[PDB]
Amino acid sequence: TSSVDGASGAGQLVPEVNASDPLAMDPVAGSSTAVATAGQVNPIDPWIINNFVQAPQGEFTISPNNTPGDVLFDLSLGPHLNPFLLHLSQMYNGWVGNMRVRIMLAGNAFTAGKIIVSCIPPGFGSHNLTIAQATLFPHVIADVRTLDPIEVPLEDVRNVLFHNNDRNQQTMRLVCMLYTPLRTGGGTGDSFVVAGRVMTCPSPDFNFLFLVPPTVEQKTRPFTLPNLPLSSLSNSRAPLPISSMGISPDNVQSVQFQNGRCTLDGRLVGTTPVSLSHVAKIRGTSNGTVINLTELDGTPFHPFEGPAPIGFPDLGGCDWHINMTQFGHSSQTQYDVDTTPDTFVPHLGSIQANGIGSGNYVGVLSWISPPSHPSGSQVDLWKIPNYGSSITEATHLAPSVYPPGFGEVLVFFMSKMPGPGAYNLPCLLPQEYISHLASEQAPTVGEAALLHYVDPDTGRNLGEFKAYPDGFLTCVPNGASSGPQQLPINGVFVFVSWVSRFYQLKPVGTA
Amino acid sequence: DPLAMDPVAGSSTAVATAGQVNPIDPWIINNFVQAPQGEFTISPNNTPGDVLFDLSLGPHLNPFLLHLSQMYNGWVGNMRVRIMLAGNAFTAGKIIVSCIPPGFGSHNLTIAQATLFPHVIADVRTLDPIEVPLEDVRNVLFHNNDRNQQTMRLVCMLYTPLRTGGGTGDSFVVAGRVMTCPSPDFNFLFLVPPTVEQKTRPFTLPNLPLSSLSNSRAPLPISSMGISPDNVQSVQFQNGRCTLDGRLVGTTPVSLSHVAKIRGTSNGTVINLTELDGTPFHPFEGPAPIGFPDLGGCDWHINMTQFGHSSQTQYDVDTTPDTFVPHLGSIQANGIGSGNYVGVLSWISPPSHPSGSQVDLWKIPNYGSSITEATHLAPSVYPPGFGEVLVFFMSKMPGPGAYNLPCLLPQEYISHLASEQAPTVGEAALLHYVDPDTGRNLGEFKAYPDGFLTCVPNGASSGPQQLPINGVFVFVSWVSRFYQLKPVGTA
Amino acid sequence: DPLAMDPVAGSSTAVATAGQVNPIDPWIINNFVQAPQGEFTISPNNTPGDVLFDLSLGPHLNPFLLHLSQMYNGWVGNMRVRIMLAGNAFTAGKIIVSCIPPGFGSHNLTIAQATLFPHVIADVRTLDPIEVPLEDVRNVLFHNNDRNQQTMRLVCMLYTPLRTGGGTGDSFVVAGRVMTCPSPDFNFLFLVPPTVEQKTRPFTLPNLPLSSLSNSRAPLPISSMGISPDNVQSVQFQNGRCTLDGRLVGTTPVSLSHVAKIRGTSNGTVINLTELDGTPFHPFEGPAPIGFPDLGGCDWHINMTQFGHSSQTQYDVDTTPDTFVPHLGSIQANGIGSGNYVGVLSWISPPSHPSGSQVDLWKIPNYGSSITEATHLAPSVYPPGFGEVLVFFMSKMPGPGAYNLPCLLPQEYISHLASEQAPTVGEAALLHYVDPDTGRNLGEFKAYPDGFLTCVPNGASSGPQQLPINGVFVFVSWVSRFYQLKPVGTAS
Repeated sequence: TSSVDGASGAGQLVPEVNASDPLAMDPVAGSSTAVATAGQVNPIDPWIINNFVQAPQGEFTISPNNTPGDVLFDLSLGPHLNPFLLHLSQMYNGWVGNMRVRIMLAGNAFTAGKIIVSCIPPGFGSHNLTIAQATLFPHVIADVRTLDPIEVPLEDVRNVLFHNNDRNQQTMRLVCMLYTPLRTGGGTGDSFVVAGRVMTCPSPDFNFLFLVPPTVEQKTRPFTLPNLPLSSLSNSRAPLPISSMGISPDNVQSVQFQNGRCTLDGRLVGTTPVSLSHVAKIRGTSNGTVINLTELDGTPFHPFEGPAPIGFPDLGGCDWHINMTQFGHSSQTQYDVDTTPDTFVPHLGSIQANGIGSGNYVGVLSWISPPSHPSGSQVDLWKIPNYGSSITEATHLAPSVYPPGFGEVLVFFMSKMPGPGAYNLPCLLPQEYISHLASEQAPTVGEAALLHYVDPDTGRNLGEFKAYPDGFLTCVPNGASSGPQQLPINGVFVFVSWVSRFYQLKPVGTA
Repeated sequence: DPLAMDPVAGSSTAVATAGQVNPIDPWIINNFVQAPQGEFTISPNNTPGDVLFDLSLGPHLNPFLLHLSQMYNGWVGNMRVRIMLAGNAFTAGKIIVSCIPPGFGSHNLTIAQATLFPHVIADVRTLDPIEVPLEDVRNVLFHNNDRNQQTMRLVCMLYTPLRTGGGTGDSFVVAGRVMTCPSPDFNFLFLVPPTVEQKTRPFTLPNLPLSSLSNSRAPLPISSMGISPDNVQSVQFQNGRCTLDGRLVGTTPVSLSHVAKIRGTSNGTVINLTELDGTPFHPFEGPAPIGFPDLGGCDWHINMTQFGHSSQTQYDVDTTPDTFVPHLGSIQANGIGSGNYVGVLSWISPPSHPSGSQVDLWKIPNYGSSITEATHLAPSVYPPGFGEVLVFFMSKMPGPGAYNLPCLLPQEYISHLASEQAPTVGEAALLHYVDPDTGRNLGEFKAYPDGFLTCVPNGASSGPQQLPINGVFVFVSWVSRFYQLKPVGTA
Repeated sequence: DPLAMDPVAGSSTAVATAGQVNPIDPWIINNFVQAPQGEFTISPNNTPGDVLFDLSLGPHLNPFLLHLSQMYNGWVGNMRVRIMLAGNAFTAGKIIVSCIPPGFGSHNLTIAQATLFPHVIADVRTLDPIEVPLEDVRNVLFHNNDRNQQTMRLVCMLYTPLRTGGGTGDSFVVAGRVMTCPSPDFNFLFLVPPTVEQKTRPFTLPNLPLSSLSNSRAPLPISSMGISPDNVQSVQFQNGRCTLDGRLVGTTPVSLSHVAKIRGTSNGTVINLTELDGTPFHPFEGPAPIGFPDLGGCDWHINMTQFGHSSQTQYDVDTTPDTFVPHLGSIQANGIGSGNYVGVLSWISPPSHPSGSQVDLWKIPNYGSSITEATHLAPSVYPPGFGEVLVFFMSKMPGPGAYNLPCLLPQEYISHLASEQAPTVGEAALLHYVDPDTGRNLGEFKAYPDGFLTCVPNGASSGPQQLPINGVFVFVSWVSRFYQLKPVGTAS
């Protein structure tokens, strides 16, 4: 067999088979409407047809922190629901046919709660539904204690004869919300979560359509991460190696960094470059008192393309000062920069020169110090510098990030910084991750990415993290002083599944 | 929902081209016995993706078949695996068992990737045992007694985590047992004179207590077991080096009468070193003559005698200058007369030259820094795995202070491994530390094919030092990289 | 005429002992698509008996089958090969394609001995392709995804010398193409998780423009491409070397945060060097600590800073004298104080010791003359083809002069190759330099499995210096070592 439920040792404390009315819908045809006017009709391997296999959106959680109405999962019809079909869809141009979904939900006999799954046709639109409106569609209601998995079909309601791997299509969705709140009985410990699984298989009427060169179309590319250990990577706000992982203090809950910001589909945001040869570097013409900044190759910087030139340093709460060299000249100059005054305006393309002679210089940041002007303060590296407070231009800063989930905090990659104290510089992503994501622009299918921190030689799992489409990681700390600082740095992040925003993580560390 | 595999043929494909086909005792066939690693535990601290166990196909799974394999030179056929879990009606959780074909490779997997093999998903409240076939997916007509053979393997991982109700505690674990039997298409192939083919020699250890054995770097009794300090993570010794196959590395002899002994011709300024039997030593075989003392940051000074003269001369040795070149076979002669002397190590001291430093026996001495010859030193060892540490056998050395000499393997173990030349099967050998009277298990260790032991300490000060020294090491099984040792010590 | 071979059975042999048998799509079966080893050349520089191409049977001879083999771990079956040549009426010559069975061994064959196999003889003047079947002569029941095992080979040789008449211009190359399709009895074996086995990964390069990448010998942005001076025909760089399989050689790190950096403790006289994390450097694992700078013919002086201290010092290094022994982990400390420091290269000057020479950045620095320990330098490279020269990626270096620093590969290429460890199927990689917004091909280059690039320049004044730097390198084909490239640049 392939599936053994524990009904022989369950004890008749749970329901075993879901009793429900069938879906109020008609059956939809498959590939037979495509035989006439499509170019080819391509069959799939018969070993893929009848084996249910964990979907790339395969895991979900039900918690007592969920309120009724929260979306547990949300699938769209297509070849990206099956991993074998996702590999095969890179070779083809379009598809028809239905799918078969199985939902696995086998909680404890001391639990209570119910879910509802609805089918929504194309053409309805993007709306946020209640649990009352979810009953106005064809729907199933299930209990969280059921021993057998629930099977739902996903039908291909169509205005046309077939589909293409493009943006000109909208298909049928399966939305699963929480219908009644999850409650437990007995002497419960509140590490209790119902863990649910989703498996899929194609129907026998599914087919692929037209053979194409198998890497070219960008829609069918799957999301990957580079297979490199963390100690061999670098910071994305300064050219420094990664030494640790960590959390911000409790008063800091949001972050608005400008360097090192890339979405999961591969868009660079802010003043973010592609390589480390541009990180924390300035290039400019010194007039004697004012340095006019350009791009690092010499192109004129326009004030509408960003808050600063690409690669401009964004260390906020410090007195950072750089090392300037010169093409065609034999010297090395130190350049002291204070961020606070009225003469520091990088969005208008001009900064100070407090002892830099006239000429054309290129500088890189070397080390930092506590800021001398405001109060005799300390180094606060969670802050961002003051750019140009403009009136005629729209300053296009990157937005702030904050953790969305239950008890989640942001995870930072820390690097040791030279200067007169013990300074740690945080970043949201390594730079090699940014280069991999910008090169491989896979579309994000879902609200978050579940990742595992894994020791590569043994295979042991050290932690469990969530990645978000804006390009940042969150986790749940285990206690008051526990967290990801206790993990070794020779590990590799491994992509596991596409999850929702309200997915709950197991906490990392020892309390 | 059947498994996504086809039936594999058994011994019928060997009837044409093997010489004989040999049947097995019918009391062995449909009889389930426990696997050599048929024990695992699910706790509520385990996460999905944690490898629970791993098995590979072959006659090493059954002890009757492993005894019978040393009488033949080939085998074919399938096996049957049976898994048993001990749970309640008040638990929840799931496991998955996948079938992985030969030629795939060693790669870590997720549970999503685990569902892409032929597999069984099972609940922890299952009352009946779970039955899996183990089929001989192969490229040839039959197997021979080799270890280049790659067979079909089973991996079992955790699918959904363990949740219990009621009086929720952390000490509730689910225990799991693995049993195996051979299928009626299993067969042995050709009758061979037994215990002659070296490919079927089983790995064994001598059945003697640890207190009655000896150090392999000096002729001293073993006193304790211990671990190195945290500043010492890599070690490079030259005596007491032997693989599990039985090959000596470095300057290692087979007998204790050659250990920490020199023999040399003295003219008054240099002592020209030979072998102890009288044959001249040549620099191209090794870093020193076989049996030379390999104590490092130390002023080790020896006792010299000779054949035919009533004499005991004390000889002082200094390994710092360029006068000390044992790689070219000529060392200091700082006051010994002319002739031929044999010397044994007797007494060590703190070193004289750098600062009058402390005795540190974790180091290797300076041998001859040559350019023209080959510096064939035995390489370093370092602990493999996650959280494992090297284990040393420690003896007491005479001198002015409390000196503990560490050792990698005892000399009687080296002689047993050199006499019984058995091949190593896989990555490490699991060992138990047993009381010889009660048979009670005291610890759990790993032996690696380069000839050392690792363990996992329980506390910041716990480990194999808290164990008695009258125990015996006992071989259990061959394990893979997925196996985690239980921590040893009283913590 | 048919070939002198019997029909070979397919997966009928594999039914009993394989776990599954999987069919493939019938639209792939009789569809002749260009192979990934699908390009070759014939030139008057070739002699009769030269190997034009060499193929082994398996799923990697077809791009659809190469994509599909990432979901399986075995195969069995036959294939069909088709060969096209593009010649003139002026070109005289014959080629021969021979089928060689597994277990024969490596021998130097004559053309007469090449006709003693099952073979096809073709004329270069033909306008029609030629058809050859490649059978699965097996000793076993099926195969796994492992190219170490021997299958049947197709070997193409030049049978008669290529001769041209009339106005002989030596740049008339005959182009040749190879196309493949599986037979109807080809089958895959066992469904497996996709793209997990590293033995079936195809070789790619990152889709990034060249001006956005960085140098491999110093942390500097790439500004141009170039060729070496004519007196320099070989180079021996130590930073920025990676096998196309993804192996790092020399003192090459994975990321740019380690490039041209030192770390060590000074006693006032000697700086003892350690690794950049703090672990001790051992003299046997390399020539130097990983990331040590390797700029040969100059006086490079670096910027040093300190953890927990508020200063910045300039450290002047001369790589000439006896104190500069980085292989034993010691350098001089002629003007800096005691303590632990971390330094990075910032600025170079002409070398001071020999007579007042000039900067020569084609040199590598004198690592210490240690014969007791073995100095494990990376080997030298040279162009192996007909009139090829090495290609370098060049960056501007600050100092008293117009200094350009060359390297063999960009650093992001090294990171991509070290992550994606694709096996090298063949002897050289034919690449194209493509204008990304128009799609127009700009040049044609060769990449070798020890990690360097070659081109053929169009004259004494031409080369890849006339090409723009916002292009992308795209992998095109696996070619042999004697593929003749088209000259790049405009004519002199």
